[PDB]
Amino acid sequence: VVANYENASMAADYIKRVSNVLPDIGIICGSGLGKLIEEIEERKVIPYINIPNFPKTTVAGHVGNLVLGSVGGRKIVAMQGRLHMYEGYSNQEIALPIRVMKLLGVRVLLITNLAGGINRKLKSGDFVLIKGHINFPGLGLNNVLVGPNQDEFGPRFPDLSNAYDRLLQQLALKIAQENDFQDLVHEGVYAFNGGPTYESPDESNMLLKLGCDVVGMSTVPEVIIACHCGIKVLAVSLIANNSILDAENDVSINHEKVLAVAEKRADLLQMWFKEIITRLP
Amino acid sequence: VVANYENASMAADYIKRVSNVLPDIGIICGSGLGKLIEEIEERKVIPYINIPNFPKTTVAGHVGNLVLGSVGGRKIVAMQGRLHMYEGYSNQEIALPIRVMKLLGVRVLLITNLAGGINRKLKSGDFVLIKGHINFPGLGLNNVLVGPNQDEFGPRFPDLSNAYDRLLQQLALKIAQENDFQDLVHEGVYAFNGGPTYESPDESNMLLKLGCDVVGMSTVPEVIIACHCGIKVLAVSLIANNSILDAENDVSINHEKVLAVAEKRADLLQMWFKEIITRLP
Amino acid sequence: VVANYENASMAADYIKRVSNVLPDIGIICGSGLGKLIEEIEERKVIPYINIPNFPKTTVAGHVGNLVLGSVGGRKIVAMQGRLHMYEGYSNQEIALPIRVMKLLGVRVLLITNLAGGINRKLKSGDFVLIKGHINFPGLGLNNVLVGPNQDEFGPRFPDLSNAYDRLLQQLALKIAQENDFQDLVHEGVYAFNGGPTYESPDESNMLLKLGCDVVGMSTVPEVIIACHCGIKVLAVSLIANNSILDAENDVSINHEKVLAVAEKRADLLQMWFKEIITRLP
Ligand SMILES: Nc1ncc(O)cn1
Ligand SMILES: Nc1ncc(O)cn1
Ligand SMILES: Nc1ncc(O)cn1
Repeated sequence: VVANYENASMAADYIKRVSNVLPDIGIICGSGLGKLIEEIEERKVIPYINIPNFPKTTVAGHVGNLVLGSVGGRKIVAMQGRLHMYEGYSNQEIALPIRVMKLLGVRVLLITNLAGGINRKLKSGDFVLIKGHINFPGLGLNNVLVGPNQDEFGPRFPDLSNAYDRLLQQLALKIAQENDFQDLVHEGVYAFNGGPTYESPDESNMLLKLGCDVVGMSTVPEVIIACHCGIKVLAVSLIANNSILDAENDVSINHEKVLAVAEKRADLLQMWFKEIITRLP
Repeated sequence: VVANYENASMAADYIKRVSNVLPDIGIICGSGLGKLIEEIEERKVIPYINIPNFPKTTVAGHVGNLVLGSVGGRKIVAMQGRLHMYEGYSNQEIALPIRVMKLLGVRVLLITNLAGGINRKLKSGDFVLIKGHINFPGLGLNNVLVGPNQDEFGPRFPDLSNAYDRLLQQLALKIAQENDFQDLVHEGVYAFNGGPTYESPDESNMLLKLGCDVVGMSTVPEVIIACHCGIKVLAVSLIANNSILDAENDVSINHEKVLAVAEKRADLLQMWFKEIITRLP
Repeated sequence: VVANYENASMAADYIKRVSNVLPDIGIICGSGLGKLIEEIEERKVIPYINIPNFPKTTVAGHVGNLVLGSVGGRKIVAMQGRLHMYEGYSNQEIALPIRVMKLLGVRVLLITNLAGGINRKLKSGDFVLIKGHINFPGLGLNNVLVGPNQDEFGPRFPDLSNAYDRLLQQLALKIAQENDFQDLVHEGVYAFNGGPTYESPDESNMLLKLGCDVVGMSTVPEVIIACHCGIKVLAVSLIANNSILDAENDVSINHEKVLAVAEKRADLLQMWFKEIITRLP
């Protein structure tokens, strides 16, 4: 199923009939960082499997719902169970949910993820406001927009120079200062590693040479689809480890360690993004 | 349809029966740089859709013709409407037209493209004679030759050390001097970005670190297929902008700007390559 | 055919019924480096085409056998005719033979390959004990584990920090010293170039900047599948040329030159790995 105008409209039609919510904000939460989705008011949960033309996710398994409702008086839509390209999903499957958000009226997309630290000033538990990216799949002919262009949504050759909105990064830093945890907030460049293997020690050393501050396996595909169709983005990474230090000390990383850091910061991140939603222009 | 010996011979058979032209020179022109194709004498236009085994291009749309005729007394064949891998074409679809050129007797392939400037000595409107490349898709398992080797055309493991003929670069520079625009002519290394997104600001900073002089979304796949089957190549890039300066100044690039630069240089480039064809050994 | 638990068990069942050998060591030999497979005692040769669920290799052609028997008193299994991803094989086809080795009881995998030299201290004919890698396909969304995870074999997000066993590198160096050819033995980082084109001169210059010591077109996919399911690996590269020197001198490389170096070192490498097998803990 192609992520074209007709197929996305069919999905959005079903969603409208069921929810009666017209959102202008969208949110995609990282693994272990989805608690805010349980605080949505007057909410409506829609499993992907019931939405026309939505991708099939049974092979991967686990939760997959679209959740609509109110937060801080604002109308939002959330992806509960996000799609990763290391699972084998195609460009079309990743893009369609984002283009459905567009047809529903979304103008701002907030994203969180877990990532490894490359910059030496980064430690486990820090936050990184993403200001740019290095898209290794894109350079290597696996860009999320490879294929026919869907002209109704955006141009053939999009410019990514302003994909990470400056004002939204400023508003997020301001809230960190009002609550006195700005010491945890950095900015940096995000490198996209297709995955699913964690970056090797020598791959981490390479990324340091190339000016990368963090590395992860998500986010960039959704950012490009949102920028293509004119949606503003804020993306924040939670640092689970510093891969450069681990390589120098012969220390390992694993998913169990990643999720422990997520649990330690989940509540502060929930509080942080709830206020962001409330304060959005 | 595979780009094998049998399928390419079928296409070349049709072309011979229709044109009566046996060319030894081939040309692939960049976007907005195809005016010379309208100056071909005693010409014959063949739309791709009528040639057996030629790839289907209706989804992408726009012009797609093979044009044969005479220029400067030399017999040539031109691709009017070239195939880009960011459209979703397979390795086999990109390769077959080049291997048809081979069976028709082509020994020299001239190529032009539009690209972004990485080297700080490059400005909008300059020309770059390509002397080598960095093939990011090739490193990442999307090389144009991934698949079974077609032994009739070339070896399993080709050497690209002489893919960009030295003498042809010299002849092109000589003509620039005779007409006194050598101040516009550089040489440099071409980085292949799969696309279709323009290189991001931080991707441009990375390419500077790696020794790249220009970046574009084409050319390298055709060069590799031509080098595989023993065809000499000259490739020239037209610089539409300097991506490093744009990143430092927070300036954008877009297709509308690219085509404006193409229009400003199209006539000088036509004059330039017409003489090259006439002067080829 | 997916490289899942059920399909791999079917293949291993056939192999058990035919050989009566239960190996705990596996070996994959590089091109021109397979002579040791002719020295296997009480051996049993099984062509891939007869083993259920094994990948089809007729298009590529050439030898493809699984060989079981005894070496130095140890029980081994060998892949005679290895699969390269530049031929067009899928992730599933590359992985299944390795996961069959696992179900047969393999705990150690020994691998040899031919590669180009990037580090300036490397010359034609040297050996390189691989201690890490840079996986360009993996960064670019062509990792061998892209797809659904086969939970019975390993985790979703494996850590590659210890994929190249330290003790095995030490044992291999020790044997080189006992026979007084340690002057040929280096250690270094292996860059994975998808291929099948040899690295271009400017790609070699890039890899030097990035800290790569050697470059080749194999090994990394098998290493990742073995590390995923808990198999220890030793990997050794034979250097056929120094790509940096060749680029500075405008010298070419080709397969004929590669195989000549392989012939010159094949007997010493056979002797070397026979003792390694005998001395494994
Ligand atoms: N901690 C971590 N490291 C790498 C990565 O891709 C995700 N998370
Ligand atoms: N001006 C420009 N920049 C990048 C590119 O790939 C093409 N053209
Ligand atoms: N000699 C050589 N060089 C490169 C390569 O990929 C294999 N062998």
